Amino acid sequence: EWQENKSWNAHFTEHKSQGVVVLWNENKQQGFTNNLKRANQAFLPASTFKIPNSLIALDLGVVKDEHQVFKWDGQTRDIATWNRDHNLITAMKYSVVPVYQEFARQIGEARMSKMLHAFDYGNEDISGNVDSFWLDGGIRISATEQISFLRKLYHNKLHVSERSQRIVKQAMLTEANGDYIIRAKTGYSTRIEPKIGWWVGWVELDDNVWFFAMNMDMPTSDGLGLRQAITKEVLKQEKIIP
Ligand SMILES: [Cl-]
Repeated sequence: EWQENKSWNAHFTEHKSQGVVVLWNENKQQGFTNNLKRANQAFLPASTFKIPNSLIALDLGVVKDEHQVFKWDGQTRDIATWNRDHNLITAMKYSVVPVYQEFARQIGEARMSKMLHAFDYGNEDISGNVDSFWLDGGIRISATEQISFLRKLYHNKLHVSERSQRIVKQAMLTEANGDYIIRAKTGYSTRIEPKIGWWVGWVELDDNVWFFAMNMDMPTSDGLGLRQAITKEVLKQEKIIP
């Protein structure tokens, strides 16, 4: 069952933007969103694709573990935190595109396509360049499709080893305190209109888990902090977090 709550539109409207938040209560098996249509509109996954990419790289042995170091290639890029060595944890934290481009090239078209079908991930279409299709290729995923994928991950039900899923969920760790844990991944899609920001993941509570997936219009990078801030207002409004 699903329920539309357009009162959340205020959180986007008060920040002069537009988007969708989708929540899923795992205990009650109920979904909630401000916009049923946009919740099912498919966009480029951009850096949210680092979740499945990590899973596949780990399960194929492209990545040995979360400690394996991927040395900087010496090419100075505009993101200072990309110009350094990374492991899976930091590559996810700083959303280091060049590291994941190399994963995909070593994964290869054939195995990447097969794995995304096995994950039932979005439209399962890797059309484009193998090292950038999630940035400007044909792959698409909706907010509700992110939920389904993330729920499988939470329950270790994806068609990779338990270890690979446990490692990726560790790398997704974003925030933890006495009240909740957030494991999540941001996304920023600019190469194809409309330009959007993503935030997908879940909130772990003592006795429940709330999966979430949001995207929002992102004409400039100035409003990137709104991906998390808007999501948290909805969570606070719904008394999921203090
Ligand atoms: Cl952990």
